[PDB]
Amino acid sequence: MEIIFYHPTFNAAWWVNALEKALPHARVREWKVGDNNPADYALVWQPPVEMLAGRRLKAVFVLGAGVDAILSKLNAHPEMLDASIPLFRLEDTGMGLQMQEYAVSQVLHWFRRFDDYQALKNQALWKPLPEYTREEFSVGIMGAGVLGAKVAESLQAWGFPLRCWSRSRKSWPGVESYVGREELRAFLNQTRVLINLLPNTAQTVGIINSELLDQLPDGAYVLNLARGVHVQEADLLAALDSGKLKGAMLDVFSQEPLPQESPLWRHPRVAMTPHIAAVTRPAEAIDYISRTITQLEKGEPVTGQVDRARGY
Amino acid sequence: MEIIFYHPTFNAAWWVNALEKALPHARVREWKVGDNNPADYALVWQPPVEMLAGRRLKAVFVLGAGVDAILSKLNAHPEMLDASIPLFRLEDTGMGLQMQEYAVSQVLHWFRRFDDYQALKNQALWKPLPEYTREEFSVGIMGAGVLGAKVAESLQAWGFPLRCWSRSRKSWPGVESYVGREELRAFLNQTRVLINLLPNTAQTVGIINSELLDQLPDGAYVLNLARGVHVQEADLLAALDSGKLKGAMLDVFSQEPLPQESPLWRHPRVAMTPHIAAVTRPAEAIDYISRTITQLEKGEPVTGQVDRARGY
Ligand SMILES: NC(=O)C1=CN([C@@H]2O[C@H](COP(=O)(O)OP(=O)(O)OC[C@H]3O[C@@H](n4cnc5c(N)ncnc54)[C@H](OP(=O)(O)O)[C@@H]3O)[C@@H](O)[C@H]2O)C=CC1
Ligand SMILES: NC(=O)C1=CN([C@@H]2O[C@H](COP(=O)(O)OP(=O)(O)OC[C@H]3O[C@@H](n4cnc5c(N)ncnc54)[C@H](OP(=O)(O)O)[C@@H]3O)[C@@H](O)[C@H]2O)C=CC1
Ligand SMILES: C[N+](C)(CCO)CCCS(=O)(=O)O
Ligand SMILES: [Cl-]
Ligand SMILES: [Cl-]
Ligand SMILES: [Cl-]
Ligand SMILES: [Cl-]
Repeated sequence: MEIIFYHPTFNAAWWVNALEKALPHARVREWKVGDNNPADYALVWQPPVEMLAGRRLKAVFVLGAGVDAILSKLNAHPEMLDASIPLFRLEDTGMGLQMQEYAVSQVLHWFRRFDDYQALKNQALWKPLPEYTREEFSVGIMGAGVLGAKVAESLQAWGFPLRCWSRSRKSWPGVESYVGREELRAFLNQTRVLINLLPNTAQTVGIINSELLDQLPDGAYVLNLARGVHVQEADLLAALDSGKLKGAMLDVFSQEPLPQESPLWRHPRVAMTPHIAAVTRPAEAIDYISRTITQLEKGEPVTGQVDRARGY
Repeated sequence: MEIIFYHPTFNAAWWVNALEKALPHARVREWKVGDNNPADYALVWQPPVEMLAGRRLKAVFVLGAGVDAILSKLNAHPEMLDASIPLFRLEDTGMGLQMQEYAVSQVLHWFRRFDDYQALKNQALWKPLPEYTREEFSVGIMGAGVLGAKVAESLQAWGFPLRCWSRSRKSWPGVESYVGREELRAFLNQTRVLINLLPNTAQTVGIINSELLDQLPDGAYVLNLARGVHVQEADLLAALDSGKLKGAMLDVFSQEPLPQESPLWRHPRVAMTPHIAAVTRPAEAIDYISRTITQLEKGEPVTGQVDRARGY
């Protein structure tokens, strides 16, 4: 079997060896312009259109959790991937734990008011502050998927009330599930820390704007771990300077890297990480990919399929 | 039984009431200057020497985990607490959870390099940084006690290699136990994050000095949650500037409130909070104090006693 691989930042050599080692029957190769020789599978991330264009592939594996990049290309260039070719993505593969680290650290940080204590420090002002109660510090997670579930589970253990928002009702003990645009307002109602783990789709783009930010309590927080398009950077800045939002932390942005122009860099109550929240562990990825290929060759059940109708 | 109470900031009326209702046969009163009447028990926190000096009591209950306020004064004023008067403190009473909150948030903060990332945000600079591995990010807890154990519990759960330092051997899961000054250098050797939860005694005053810091590995971190006297502040700053230490977070200091002319305030790699890490939960304190008093009256054994021979 032939396998092509493309990724603009990963070490192709490592993945080439790793996959061949996992699939002894296979011939894996790094793809690059001019490579129009046959292939059965493709492992990708930010692939050029000429790569998949008109190719007969049994499956395409996206090397991350998000598939918006490739789905937006497939929409502006429908000749890239034929609708018969199943698409896969990485579910967890170590990103679960990394999201739990980030979320638990930062939800605790705001709850203990370390953000204020750093403010007060920079002025050189010793000033104790009243504790927040747990009942007033609810955690709302938009996107209750593979990653949202891992996060909500790490926070539940700490006694914070938890709620989640998704398109389908979830029945997790110790968590309250809000569903669809009808319940979005309710979900935002008593949510203190807004955590975003939504996939970027035509249906979620820009969902965090002035309209959404008004439905949150004053002194609320925003932890954006999904994609930059989800938030209106000018509307975020305005909700902080007004007092609707106590603080925020962002790992993704409108444009990456973020240009120095951006006022986010200069605002003091905005923490920023350069799109590094969760990355796949290559060995766990190799395990999932090789197993799914084994199972696809045998016509047996598989996981991680992208439903292109829903768009994620 | 007559009980006297004193606390500088808590609401005396509330405690008097709670205690009389936890102990129906007690006549409880707030102590104030001029009160020379007899008492059987005293509940105190940072009490003036005149309150206990000379008194015949069945017991003194210190309203916190640390007893140095009292003890530190005994050399010069043995009169304050006749050697025959048993002294008690507050073991956990909800402080365990608060320490865990603090420690998990910040250890995770430094591990995910959230400190570099804010420095980077402050230089309008987009720079992903290398990930630290769990194996190089050992956590060392000096003072393996009521609170230190709680913190070890919460951190070993994240898979950080853990170690503790105390005067007796501890047997905890996922924790390496180090004991006495003979094993201190070994304890410090590969400790990346040093968390201090020691009690203030003559043996520990000044423990975190230039020489202890040299025994740490390079790029280490200091989390001081115990007493301000435990750290030689000037040596801390030297270690931070020479690179030995990457960062520090402090809740306690030489003088509290800390003078505005102290350079800790401006060192960008020194987070600080105004002695707010953990406080007792009144109902839990009342529960303990009342039950202990009842047991003492029946000639029954009790817990929470300060070993005046060891000094904590
Ligand atoms: N470093 C970083 O910043 C990283 C970011 N990510 C981001 O995390 C996202 C989440 O990944 P993962 O948890 O694996 O994905 P999942 O697909 O398993 O979860 C997505 C969740 O979003 C919900 N959802 C999708 N659209 C809507 C909508 N229109 N309204 C309400 N809910 C919606 C889904 O609902 P339902 O359950 O009902 O179908 C689902 O619960 C990725 O798509 C990616 O953008 C991922 C990894 C790293
Ligand atoms: N808000 C704040 O910043 C607060 C700070 N604290 C501080 O936390 C401290 C600890 O509280 P808690 O855990 O209840 O106290 P414990 O007395 O239960 O723990 C102290 C630990 O230190 C060890 N120890 C004492 N002396 C030495 C020494 N010379 N060498 C090595 N180890 C030593 C003891 O060893 P061993 O087990 O062998 O006896 C014990 O494990 C308090 O004294 C207080 O100062 C407490 C509450 C709040
Ligand atoms: C000098 N006194 C009155 C100061 C009390 O702080 C000692 C009182 C003796 S007793 O009543 O406690 O047995
Ligand atoms: Cl790689
Ligand atoms: Cl992703
Ligand atoms: Cl009170
Ligand atoms: Cl204390």
